[PDB]
Amino acid sequence: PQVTLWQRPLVTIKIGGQLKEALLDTGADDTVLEEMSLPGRWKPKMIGGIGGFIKVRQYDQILIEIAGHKAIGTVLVGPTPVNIIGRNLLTQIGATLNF
Amino acid sequence: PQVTLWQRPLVTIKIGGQLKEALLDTGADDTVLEEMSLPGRWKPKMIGGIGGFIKVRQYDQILIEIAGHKAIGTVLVGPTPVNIIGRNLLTQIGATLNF
Ligand SMILES: COc1ccc(S(=O)(=O)N(CC(C)C)C[C@@H](O)[C@H](Cc2ccc(OC)c(Cl)c2)NC(=O)O[C@H]2CO[C@H]3OCC[C@H]32)cc1
Repeated sequence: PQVTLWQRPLVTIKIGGQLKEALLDTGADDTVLEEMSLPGRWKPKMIGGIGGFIKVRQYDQILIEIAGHKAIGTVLVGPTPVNIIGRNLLTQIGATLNF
Repeated sequence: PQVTLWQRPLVTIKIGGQLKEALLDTGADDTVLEEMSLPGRWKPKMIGGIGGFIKVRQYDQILIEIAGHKAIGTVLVGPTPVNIIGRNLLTQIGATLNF
């Protein structure tokens, strides 16, 4: 779709068999989701945002369906204010900004 | 134009005659700029992201040119690593996210 920005660009995602809501976030390099259980092995990682840094669990090669589009890639899990879909997966679903 | 998300979607902006680089950010409600001295009244604000909150100065009705597209509205100024163009101004330049 063509997503306008008068409201937050929130979409439904499916991950680990669960439906969740996430923010399409062009300002994020990486995808970060709120605390949840995910199948594979994970590695401790750090990521930083506007307020500083947090500890996350890094899961590699995870399937996520984003508004009906499949991506398979790295998902970080930790204390984020909201689920955010970053460029690592936005690129997989062919997303661009235009104006 | 069509901005790719292979890299950070940075574009040139102009505010108060100053030329800067900023992120076109669908995940930001508001526009946040790196610390700079602006004249005029402002209002204290706190905004939150992945590391917690930071204190910013809120300036209203500020003119900002984004990749040659003029916009006017609220700008937040504080200790951010990067200049962030949020939805309050992205909507004014007719930006959409497409996939
Ligand atoms: C009320 O107005 C606002 C409120 C919050 C923000 S936010 O910057 O925290 N953020 C919100 C989001 C986390 C829910 C916008 C987001 O795009 C942010 C911008 C940024 C903030 C700080 C930055 O430098 C550390 C950068 Cl490069 C982008 N990106 C972000 O936190 O991304 C994380 C996940 O991927 C990595 O890549 C960039 C940072 C890491 C902006 C405006």
